[PDB]
Amino acid sequence: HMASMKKKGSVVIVGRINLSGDTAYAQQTRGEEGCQETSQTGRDKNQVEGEVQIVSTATQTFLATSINGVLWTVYHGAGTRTIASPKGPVTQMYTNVDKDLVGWQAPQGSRSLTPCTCGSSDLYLVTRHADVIPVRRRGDSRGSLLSPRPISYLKGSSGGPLLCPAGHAVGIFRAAVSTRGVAKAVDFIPVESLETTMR
Ligand SMILES: COc1ccc2nc(C)c(O[C@@H]3C[C@H]4C(=O)N[C@]5(C(=O)NS(=O)(=O)C6(C)CC6)C[C@H]5/C=C\CCCCC[C@H](NC(=O)OC(C)(C)C(F)(F)F)C(=O)N4C3)nc2c1
Ligand SMILES: [Zn+2]
Repeated sequence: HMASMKKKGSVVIVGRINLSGDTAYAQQTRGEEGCQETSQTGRDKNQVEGEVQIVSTATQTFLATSINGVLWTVYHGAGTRTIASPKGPVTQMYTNVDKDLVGWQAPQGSRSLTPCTCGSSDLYLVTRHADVIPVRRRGDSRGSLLSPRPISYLKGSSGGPLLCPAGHAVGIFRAAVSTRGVAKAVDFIPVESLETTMR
C-alpha cells in the first residue's frame, strides 16, 4: 500500500549543553509539541548556538557535537534521518553504520570544537545533563571513568564529546562498558576516525 507509506521525520535540535562560561548547564530551546511539528516539516527556524546540541526524534533523545564544521552523532540514534534546518530537511553528508557515526553540515550559528592533537590521556566526558566526567584514556577507543556511575546517568549522552584538558575534541561518546548496571568505562569514536570519514 504505497500511497499510505509514512516518511520518518527529521532529527530536531531541542537544546544544548552550554559550555561558554565557567558553569556547564543544559538549556532547552524547544518543547515536545514544537519538536514533533518541526520533525515532520523539517523546518527549524530557531537560532542554534554552541558546540554540543541536544537532539531528538519522536522516540529517542541524544546529543550531537560539532567538530570541523560537521555536526556529528551516532547512527543508533539518528539512523539515516535528515536534520531540521530553517529552510527544510538537510540530508546527512556522512553515514557509517560500521562506526556508529553520522554527520550533517554544522548548522548556522553553531561553533565547532577543534580536533585534539595533544596526545593526552586525561579526558573529560560531557553528558546531556551537563555533567563533566573525568575519564582516563585506556586505548584507541576506550576510557575508564575515574568515578563509575550507574548506566542511567549516561543514557541519552551518545553523540556527546570526550574532550582533552584544553577543550579539544578527542572522540564522540558511543557506548557504555557496564558491569551489573555500573558504567566503569566508555567506548567512543576517535576524532581521528571522524577526520578519515571526512576524506
Ligand atoms: C542500529 O545500527 C547500529 C550501528 C552501530 C552500533 N554500535 C554500538 C556500540 C551500539 O550500541 C548500542 C547503543 C549504545 C548505547 O546505548 N549508547 C549510549 C547512549 O546513551 N545511547 S542513547 O543516547 O541513550 C540512544 C539509544 C538514544 C540513542 C551511551 C550509552 C548510555 C548508557 C548505556 C545504556 C546500556 C546500553 C549499553 C551498551 N553497551 C555496549 O554495547 O557496549 C559495547 C559496545 C558492547 C562495549 F564494547 F563498549 F562494551 C550501549 O552503550 N549501547 C548499545 N548500537 C549500534 C546500532
Ligand atoms: Zn587537546
